[PDB]
Amino acid sequence: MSNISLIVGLGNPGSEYAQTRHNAGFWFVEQLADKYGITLKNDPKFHGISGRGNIEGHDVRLLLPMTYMNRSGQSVVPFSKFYQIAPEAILIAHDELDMNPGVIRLKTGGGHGGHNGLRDIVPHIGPNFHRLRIGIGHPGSKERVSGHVLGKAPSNEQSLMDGAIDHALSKVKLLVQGQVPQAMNQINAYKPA
Amino acid sequence: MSNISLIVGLGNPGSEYAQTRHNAGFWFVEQLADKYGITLKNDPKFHGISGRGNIEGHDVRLLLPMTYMNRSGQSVVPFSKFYQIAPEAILIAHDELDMNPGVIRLKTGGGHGGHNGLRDIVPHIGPNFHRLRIGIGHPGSKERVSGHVLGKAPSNEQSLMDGAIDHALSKVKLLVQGQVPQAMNQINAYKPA
Repeated sequence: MSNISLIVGLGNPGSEYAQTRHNAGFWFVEQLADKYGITLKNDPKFHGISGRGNIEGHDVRLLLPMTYMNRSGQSVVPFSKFYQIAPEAILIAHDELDMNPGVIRLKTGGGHGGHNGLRDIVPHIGPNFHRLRIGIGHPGSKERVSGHVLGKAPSNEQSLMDGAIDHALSKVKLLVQGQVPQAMNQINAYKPA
Repeated sequence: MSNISLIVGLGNPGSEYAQTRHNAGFWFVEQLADKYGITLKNDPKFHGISGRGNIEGHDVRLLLPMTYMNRSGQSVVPFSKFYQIAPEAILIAHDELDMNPGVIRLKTGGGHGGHNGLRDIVPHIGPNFHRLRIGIGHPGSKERVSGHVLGKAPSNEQSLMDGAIDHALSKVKLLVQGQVPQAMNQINAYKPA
């Protein structure tokens, strides 16, 4: 329904990418899975790692595509189709160049904004899914973007991102209960302490 | 048999990776293809970009896996099987952490040496293929490796690597004509300084 029933985290597989900024969505979903004791298991049928369990009284599926970032729709699309999950019930967590570390926002609809993981998803399921935009900062020119997203943040910036993620994790109850406008207000108001 | 009939370049797809050190193998094979006027075309059956043509009077095939580095065997293995190309007729060009920029060597056999592209190939075709090891330098600790290989080299290091690659290109005639020990001697004698 209005309830969020699928939470997707975008990122690249493997230890070589695990601490990079482009994996912010993985960070969120890994942390959410363990907060609720939901096991993420290899799911080769859908080219990902997935799990399912109770979050705050609702049965929620969790998915990390293992396709690499730019091919994320190869996992998200057939997975959501197989389970008959509408876009309106999907939340996709991702790194956002257009927001600073420590800034986090929930958005509904719109485009990819040059994010090449979203670019692989929007064509197939349309734009009307929810996004948890986890700020990672913009390095100030197009040529610097690759090394920024495929780079590890320094610890001060990582703490800002982690705090923002911690805050959003605390609002997942609102999302899985279908209180999206309230979740948006409460997530989007976050500022680092 | 001895004559090299397949030359593979390892790397990651997409403009965000094209200038990164881990793509040194793509550099070599792209440059080789254009030197001989061999078109590299999309080859989705083998999850790669491939071409075929005349190099110094021999029919040689060129392959760039589009699987991402750590899944290179998903391209190399079925390709070599379909064309019935034995390992001893394969040259795989790749970045080498354990050699400095400007150093370049031809090696036959051995293991992956912790290179995660070769790690995906050796289990399936065995170790008895030839390797063009293109030095990229080592950043000095395991945790710094990812940012190094997924980073663009500064111009002084890029010059050194480019000169080494140019030298190897000049020796391809020996390889495709089945003079591998002579190619080895002449490639491995290259001095960047």
